Amino acid sequence: MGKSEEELSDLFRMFDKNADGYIDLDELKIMLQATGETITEDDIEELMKDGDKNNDGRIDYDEFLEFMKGVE
Ligand SMILES: [Ca+2]
Ligand SMILES: [Ca+2]
Repeated sequence: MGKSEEELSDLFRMFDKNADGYIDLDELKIMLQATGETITEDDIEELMKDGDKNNDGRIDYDEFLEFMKGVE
């Protein structure tokens, strides 16, 4: 779209893998495996702390809306 929130929502489905509705470290590591670069679970855990604003253990679309600005 390009009008406002519509573009990041396509990326949330891109970041989510099993259609669970949240972005999780298990989902982040699959993207790193597709990328073919060094994989570090502790690095993925640091990404979870930036992504999980409410410390609920999951990255939700609202947590992601702030998160997508951090990663483009
Ligand atoms: Ca997910
Ligand atoms: Ca969360």
